Amino acid sequence: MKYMITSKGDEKSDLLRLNMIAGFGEYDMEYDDVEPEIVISIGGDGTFLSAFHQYEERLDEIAFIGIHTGHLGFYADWRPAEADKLVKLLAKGEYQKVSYPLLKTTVKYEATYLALNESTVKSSGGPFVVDVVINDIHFERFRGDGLCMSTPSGTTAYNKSLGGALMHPSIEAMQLTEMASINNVYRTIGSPLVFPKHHVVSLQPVNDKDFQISVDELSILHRDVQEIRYEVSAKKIHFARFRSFPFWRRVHDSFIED
Amino acid sequence: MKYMITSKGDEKSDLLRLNMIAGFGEYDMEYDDVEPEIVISIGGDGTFLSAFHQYEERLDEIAFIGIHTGHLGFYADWRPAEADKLVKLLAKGEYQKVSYPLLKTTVKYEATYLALNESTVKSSGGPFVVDVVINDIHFERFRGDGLCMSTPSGTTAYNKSLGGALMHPSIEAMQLTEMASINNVYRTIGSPLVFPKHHVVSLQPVNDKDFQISVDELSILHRDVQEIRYEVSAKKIHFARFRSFPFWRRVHDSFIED
Amino acid sequence: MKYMITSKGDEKSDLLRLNMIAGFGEYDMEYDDVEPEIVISIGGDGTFLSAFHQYEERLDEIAFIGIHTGHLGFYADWRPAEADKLVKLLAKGEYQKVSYPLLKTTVKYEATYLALNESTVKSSGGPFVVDVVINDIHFERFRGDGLCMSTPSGTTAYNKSLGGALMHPSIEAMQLTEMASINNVYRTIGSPLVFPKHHVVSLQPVNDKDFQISVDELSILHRDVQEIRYEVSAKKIHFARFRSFPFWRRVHDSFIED
Amino acid sequence: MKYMITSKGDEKSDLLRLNMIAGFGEYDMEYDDVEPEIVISIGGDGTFLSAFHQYEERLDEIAFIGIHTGHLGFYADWRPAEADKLVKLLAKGEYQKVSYPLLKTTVKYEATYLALNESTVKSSGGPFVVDVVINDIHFERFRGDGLCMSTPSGTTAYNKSLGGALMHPSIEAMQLTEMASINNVYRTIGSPLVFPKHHVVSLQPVNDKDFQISVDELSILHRDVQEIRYEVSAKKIHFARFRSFPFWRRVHDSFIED
Ligand SMILES: NC[C@H]1O[C@@H](n2c(Br)nc3c(N)ncnc32)[C@H](O)[C@@H]1O
Ligand SMILES: NC[C@H]1O[C@@H](n2c(Br)nc3c(N)ncnc32)[C@H](O)[C@@H]1O
Ligand SMILES: NC[C@H]1O[C@@H](n2c(Br)nc3c(N)ncnc32)[C@H](O)[C@@H]1O
Ligand SMILES: NC[C@H]1O[C@@H](n2c(Br)nc3c(N)ncnc32)[C@H](O)[C@@H]1O
Ligand SMILES: NC[C@H]1O[C@@H](n2c(Br)nc3c(N)ncnc32)[C@H](O)[C@@H]1O
Ligand SMILES: NC[C@H]1O[C@@H](n2c(Br)nc3c(N)ncnc32)[C@H](O)[C@@H]1O
Ligand SMILES: NC[C@H]1O[C@@H](n2c(Br)nc3c(N)ncnc32)[C@H](O)[C@@H]1O
Ligand SMILES: NC[C@H]1O[C@@H](n2c(Br)nc3c(N)ncnc32)[C@H](O)[C@@H]1O
Repeated sequence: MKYMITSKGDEKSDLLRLNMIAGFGEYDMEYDDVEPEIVISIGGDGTFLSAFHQYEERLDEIAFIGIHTGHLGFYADWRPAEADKLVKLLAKGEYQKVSYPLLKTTVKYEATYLALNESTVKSSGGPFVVDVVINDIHFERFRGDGLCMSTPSGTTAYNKSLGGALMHPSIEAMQLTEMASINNVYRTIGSPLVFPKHHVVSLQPVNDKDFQISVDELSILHRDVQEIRYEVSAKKIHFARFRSFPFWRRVHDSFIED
Repeated sequence: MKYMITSKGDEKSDLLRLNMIAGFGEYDMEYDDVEPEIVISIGGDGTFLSAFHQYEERLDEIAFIGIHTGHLGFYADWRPAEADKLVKLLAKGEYQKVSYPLLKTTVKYEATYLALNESTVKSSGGPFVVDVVINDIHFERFRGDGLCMSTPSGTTAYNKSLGGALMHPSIEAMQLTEMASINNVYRTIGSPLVFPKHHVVSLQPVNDKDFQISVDELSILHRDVQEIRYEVSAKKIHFARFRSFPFWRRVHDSFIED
Repeated sequence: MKYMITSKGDEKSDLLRLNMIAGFGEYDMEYDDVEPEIVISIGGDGTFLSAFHQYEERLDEIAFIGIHTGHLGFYADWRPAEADKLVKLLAKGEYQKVSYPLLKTTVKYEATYLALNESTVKSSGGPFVVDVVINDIHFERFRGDGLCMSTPSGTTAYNKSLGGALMHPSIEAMQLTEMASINNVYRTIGSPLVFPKHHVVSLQPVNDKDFQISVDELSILHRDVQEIRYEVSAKKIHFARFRSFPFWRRVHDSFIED
Repeated sequence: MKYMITSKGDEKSDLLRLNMIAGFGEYDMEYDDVEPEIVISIGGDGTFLSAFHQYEERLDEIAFIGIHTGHLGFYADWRPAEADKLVKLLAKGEYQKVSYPLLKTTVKYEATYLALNESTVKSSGGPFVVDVVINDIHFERFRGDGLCMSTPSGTTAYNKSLGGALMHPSIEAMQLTEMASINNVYRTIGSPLVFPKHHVVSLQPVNDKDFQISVDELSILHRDVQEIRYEVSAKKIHFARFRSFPFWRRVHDSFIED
């Protein structure tokens, strides 16, 4: 199986990388960063994010592995010490796969993006106001700092800081949270909302048509936007699992105590 | 088809009830409150709740209808004005059915209950402290006023007042929220948590073994409790649908504007 | 100066107590638990609370000292290791005093109480509903689990768990927070409210006239209540200060890191 | 007494303005927008804000009046219908004055600003990280979207949307709230904080030294910032009062029902 490895860039990560590669040379494993079947990232959740988006157009042909050379991550959940064993197990190709849901974002003026964590919307400076439309029915007029639509695995990220709920990744859904909404004229739901597959959430400008849109780490000022559409993606990300590391165990280690 | 009708008890509801019954006598429809196939409640969401628990041991053999003689409800979503048309449409038995997930609560000292909205736990006076265990792994030690586990349709109820998220009822899940947790010694997740089918959440006493437990409207002081177990029920509640009244439309009418 | 000492009841605290007493016998200091001028409590914030209420009718004639034989407290902010030095410094009577504001609670059917932390209101089971009246003007009708009125120093307690703000004790004020308020029929402010001296907040029953009222640690089911009145007390609690332990330093050590 | 009048710019406000001026010509009242003693703004709270900052260097020599030609404001609390009576009462100079506290913001690289509502800090894009220092003691390291320091009267504004408490303007204080703080590495207080006069809160860069700073409506990207200092201003804003419109009455009308 073809494979490739990305590194955070620091000494510890490049060294760990050149080692796994070496240990990989001891097996039938060709290195290939154009058409890999295995993508290993070494660093943190951020390093994993970039690895995802580098190959987001081949998701169905790749199994991702994430190693953390620092504190435990939610995607980088394997310690460096377990590196040599990752190499061997990946060699047999016996491993099982696990898939997490993704979020499709559409922008019309038409652009499409895939989010592993979330996509957010804010104003280009000045007041942020958008009509919120769910499955073609007007739901509310939002006034505040912005909004956030998150994947299940992305709930432990930005979503969490916004009062969103943590959702188990086996649930195919997306969750919308509010940023500093004004409530008085305007009236928002306040609560976070969790949508199932096929539900389409759409945002529409009331005055300003320029928004700062983000998809995971990349953030662009889109001009003359007419509509932003959110829906659970048909596509999924595929991880290779070699042992049991329960999502809630990962939540606990991360937020309660490790 | 056998049927029965419950009423909030006020004049408007008893009159509406005796009318539907009359209009039902114009069809092949036997009234039966022991083995009904159709259960109509007239009043509010509360009147619907009681109707549910009166027949909770026959859920798979009943289709529920809820009429609101006051403000729109989430289960009582049909206006009195549409009564006569309900009667006719129910007569043909052509109607489609829609199912919402329920919550199974287990209490060991062993008692089992079904919740349409939620189940909560509080102390019998004095400090409330419980160990929270998810799928057999200890997740956190909770200290505060109590906890709340909610069904999808129950998210617009108590859950909502506790910062929980609103979840679409087509998602088979349960959501746990915190009540006034202390954070300093103790450390809780803070965020609400959304669990999929088959996940088992368990609460265990640390000192006091007496808790005030609630399942929907009924609330009992259970003594010498050893464990409380929450999991998505295998059983579902079945509604008869005669037209499109989207859950989010029901959320909007209820909280934003009607 | 006459003095007395209370102890949490455990070995460590009784031993520390009998020591300070001994060291006190080395000075002109008569032990007196009826008319003391110095009240030392040994244990935690709870032990301090009880010491306060034991002598709440002599506040202006007493200076309180709080020692923590466990984790740092907000009132028990002196370590056992500093005991012997407390004894000496208290002997000279040179020490300066520091006063924190208190909360006056009034109950009419007429009873008055003093709170060092807060006073809360909940229903005697069944739904809790009260009209909230500020300075004689109706402000809102509250529906939920209950309400909480807190002193400045009490803000780091229950108040904090309810989303209240932490207020510096030199500010003469009281803060009201909500418990799980329903928002839809009913409409509450949501935000916590901070009132200055002389503002009178009053709660009035809408149906049920029985409430579970708490003042700090003591909690009584009051029957046939007609009104509950909150206002900043004219009376203050007096601490003896021997060195600088800034409130915010105490907040930091307690919640961020010690 | 010299006076001047500002208008939102719409027809209704300019007409109301030219009228009051006319009615003012019927008295001994010279119009002067350079050295006025009375400043009347006509529009909304925003129109009042601009009027404040236009003359912020003469606060002690001016009494402000705010008229709302739309929905009730917190500073624009007089209806157009009461215009002619404002004119007469202001003519006698008998009116009483009322003062609200302000917030002093200091920026070092040194710039000083006055806020009627609040001052906020955010990153110039990229992650926002600042050390929070209270009265020279390090309190916490903040990681998130930003922070907000609010005056008492400003609590009903941005502060409110951030979970801050509403504070009565007679209390000389400032309140700090968090924007989407991450909690896991980093650890923040979470709670809002209310500081008394003389307390100095300081923010300091950890990496990036560029921040988007706002003072009320104006928002500037400051570069190479070394410190931002917040403290209750010595200066106060002075309103002319002609009758009783209680702050809490203004809170109620605005958020509960008018
Ligand atoms: N593991 C904690 C660190 O990883 C970043 N992070 C990313 Br990128 N995605 C997530 C994520 N999905 N959950 C938690 N943290 C995440 C998060 O911003 C923090 O810096
Ligand atoms: N920049 C990489 C990641 O940072 C996460 N994030 C952002 Br952006 N802002 C916040 C934030 N304020 N709190 C927690 N996580 C955040 C967000 O999940 C994104 O994928
Ligand atoms: N329709 C609003 C009214 O119905 C009660 N209620 C019940 Br009972 N269940 C729900 C529910 N699931 N969602 C919203 N409100 C509910 C809720 O407590 C309120 O009194
Ligand atoms: N008593 C009937 C219903 O009341 C709902 N409920 C309760 Br109990 N307390 C609250 C509450 N505090 N806020 C909102 N809903 C609530 C809860 O959903 C329950 O099913
Ligand atoms: N010091 C933390 C411990 O002391 C209790 N406590 C009391 Br009693 N009063 C306060 C208080 N005012 N602030 C913080 N904790 C308090 C609080 O409930 C916790 O058990
Ligand atoms: N029982 C002694 C003290 O406990 C505090 N308290 C209570 Br009661 N409930 C909570 C709570 N749920 N969270 C934090 N503090 C609390 C409250 O401040 C009281 O003075
Ligand atoms: N009266 C409500 C309107 O006035 C704006 N506003 C301003 Br500007 N300052 C305040 C303020 N201090 N309180 C409430 N709203 C305010 C607030 O942003 C909203 O647009
Ligand atoms: N722009 C004029 C006023 O708007 C207020 N404000 C801002 Br900026 N953002 C928000 C916001 N997100 N919610 C409520 N008020 C806000 C803030 O109080 C400021 O003085």
